Amino acid sequence: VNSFSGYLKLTDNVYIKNADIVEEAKKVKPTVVVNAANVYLKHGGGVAGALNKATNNAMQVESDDYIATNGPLKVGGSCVLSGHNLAKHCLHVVGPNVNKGEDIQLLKSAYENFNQHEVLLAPLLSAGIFGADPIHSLRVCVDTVRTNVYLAVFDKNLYDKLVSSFL
Ligand SMILES: Nc1cc(NC(=O)NC2CC2)ccc1C(=O)N[C@@H]1c2cccc(O)c2C[C@@H]1C(=O)O
Repeated sequence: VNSFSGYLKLTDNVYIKNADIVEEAKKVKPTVVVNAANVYLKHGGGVAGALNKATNNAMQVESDDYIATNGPLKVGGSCVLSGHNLAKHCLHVVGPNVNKGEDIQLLKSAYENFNQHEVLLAPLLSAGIFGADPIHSLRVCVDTVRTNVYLAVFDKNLYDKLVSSFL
């Protein structure tokens, strides 16, 4: 038993809810919140800019030190950093950005990072300003992640379409 509330159960291990992932993180304080990161950990917009804003830019300060030491991530890759005031840890995961021409097959590799954590609060990878089809992203999530994932979908219209179209 965990503290996530109001989710619809899609499979044995995947749950979904129309929710603002920022508000959901502040309320649950999960062990892991997933960020929709880019390879430079430049948290400008979408899910990343919102999570970073909620940390009063501390996420960006930590991220800049990470990149100065380690260099950029790979598309499909991840790193674990602090969750600041939102979670114990933030798993920064880089899904492919269709608006940069990146290979959508990298979406499965991106979701594989979630399997290193028993429970996660997450957005749909590559959705939103990353340009992929969120229905496809949800399908890859369900077919790739084996650990317990609580997906937060900001847009109510999309959530209903995601729910109403799910096989
Ligand atoms: N830019 C944001 C900002 C926040 N939250 C705040 O700003 N919270 C502050 C405290 C009030 C949450 C989500 C977002 C955000 O980009 N969503 C995206 C989106 C939108 C429409 C269609 C989509 O496919 C997607 C994929 C993303 C998602 O929903 O995962």
